[PDB]
This record gives sequence, C-alpha cells and structure tokens, in this order.
Amino acid sequence: SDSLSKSPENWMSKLDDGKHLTEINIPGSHDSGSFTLKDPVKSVWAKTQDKDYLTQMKSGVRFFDIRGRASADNMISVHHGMVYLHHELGKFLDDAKYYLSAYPNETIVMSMKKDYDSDSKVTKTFEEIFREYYYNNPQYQNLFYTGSNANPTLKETKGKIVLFNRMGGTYIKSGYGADTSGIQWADNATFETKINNGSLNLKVQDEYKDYYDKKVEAVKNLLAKAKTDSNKDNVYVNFLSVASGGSAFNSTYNYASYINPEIAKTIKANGKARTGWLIVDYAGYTWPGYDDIVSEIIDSNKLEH
Ligand SMILES: O[C@H]1[C@H](O)[C@@H](O)[C@H](O)[C@@H](O)[C@H]1O
Ligand SMILES: O[C@H]1[C@H](O)[C@@H](O)[C@H](O)[C@@H](O)[C@H]1O
Repeated sequence: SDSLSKSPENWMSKLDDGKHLTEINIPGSHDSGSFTLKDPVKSVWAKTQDKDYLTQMKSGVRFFDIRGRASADNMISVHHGMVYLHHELGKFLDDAKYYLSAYPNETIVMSMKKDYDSDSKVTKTFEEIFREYYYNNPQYQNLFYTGSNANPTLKETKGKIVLFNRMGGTYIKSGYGADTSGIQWADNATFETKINNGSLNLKVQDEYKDYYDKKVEAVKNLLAKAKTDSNKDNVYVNFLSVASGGSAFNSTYNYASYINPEIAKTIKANGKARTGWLIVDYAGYTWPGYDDIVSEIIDSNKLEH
C-alpha cells in the first residue's frame, strides 16, 4: 500500500470509477503546450512548462489547458497568445490517444480555448474548425467523450478525452460547457457561473495578473471553499499560475517556484480534503526540500473501497 503519488502514470486507475470527475482532485497544467519554447527572453513570460505532453501525463497531469490559433480552415496550431508553440493540435491528440491506450483507466480533461486571431486566409470560426476537423473528424473516432451526461463519472470517461469548452458557445454536445452558451469566463477574477444548462456550478479562481502574495491568498480562499463542499454538482478550477512581472526576470517560473510549494504544503497539512482541479505552471518541476504540488493534489484524494 503506497501513496497514489508514487504511481502518477496511472493514479486514476486506483480510484473508485463511480466518482464524478468533479469530485476528483485533479492536477492540471496551465498553457500546457508551451514546453517547446527555448528562447530565454520570450520564455520569461511565455513559457509555463518544461515537460512535453506525454511526460506531463506520466507525472500525473490529467487536465490540459490547450490554447489554439486557427492556421487554416482545417487546422489548429497550439499557441500562447501571439506565440506559436511549434506543433498543431493533432500532436496533443496523438499523445493523449497513445497515453490513454497504455493507461486505459485514466481520463484526460482537455480545455480548448481560442488564444489569438485566426490567419488571414481562414474563413471558418475557430469553434467550427475545432468541431468539424477535430471533434467530428473520423481520424479521432472513439477518442473524445461523446456521452450525454452533463456530470460524467470516471467509468464513463476513462480512456477518452472530455472537452472542457472555453471556446464560447458551441454545437458540440458532450463535455463541460458544451452548449450554445459555453462558459461565461470572468477576466482575472475569482467567479462562479452555471454551465451545462445550469446542471453544474463552476467555481473558478483565475486571477492571472495577481502578484505573489495576493495570488496565494486567492488560491487558498478557493481551496478553503472546496474543503467544506461535498456537492458533486459543483466544480472547482483553481489556477495557481500567474503572468510574469516585477523585474526583467520575474518569470512565470519564478512565481511557480514560490506558489507551488506553498500551496503544496497547505494541501498536505489539510489531509484528505476535497481540493478541486488545480492548474499549475511547471507541473512536475521539483525543488530539493519543498513539497510537490502535483503529488500533493494526487494524494489529497481519499480512497475507500
Ligand atoms: O493568460 C491568461 C491566463 O493564462 C489565464 O489563466 C487564462 O484563463 C486567460 O484567459 C489568459 O488570457
Ligand atoms: O524538470 C525539473 C528540472 O530537470 C530540474 O533541473 C530538476 O532539478 C527538477 O527537480 C526537475 O523536477
């Protein structure tokens, strides 16, 4: 009997798959695709991960914050705002497909958001392109969750990607926010909004411009709410990440190196409490002598069965 965080490649397999994904404490990666950046000056503000998708997944990351730009009427490139990340969306999809084959009792939650203006030559909306060339593309048949449950369990989603829709209104009908209203997302804020035709209450802390100390308080205030809430119809998404700023090199990495351990320590002190889904920069990046945020999120899940 070892800690779940001792097997991060297949920790969701150790859970009771009757759980709703909402009741699982899931580590996510912010701006997941940005691991390919090498330029040092650009990486200060634009790079948020050093591991690739398969290595994030092996370290136990199950929520991926994929940001896209429409490069052609049939193509979505992964971006951080203006910055091209050097791979297209099919790349993440192939990695997830492969990972889910090898670890069939895990599920992956994929947040999809438009992060920059489409190429000139594009004539289609980003949502249409995603819908027709990825979600409904026969090439990724069976890969996505296509159920009609607004609050799906681990059993119904494992081995599949569940869409977390940050595209706005969509004609896709499966996954979080998959309706023609989409998710009302407040800018730089802690907020709450109903999604899936009012079936779920989404509670978000996404104050991405906060400085160190304010950010930690914002993450801790939403952690304290999740701890008292056992309602499976509430979903918590808590971003520990922040935009860079302070000196020429107060990078996203520097913020993560302070935020991650502090929040990791707090979750460890809390024991088995519900945390929600915590989305972090530099997932899996450890520092000698400090607690590891991804491991602490994983271990905060209480087993009983
Ligand atoms: O860069 C910010 C930050 O990455 C937030 O986490 C994301 O929710 C915002 O929409 C984005 O503009
Ligand atoms: O990915 C990182 C990186 O390789 C660091 O150099 C190492 O010191 C960390 O502990 C590791 O988590």
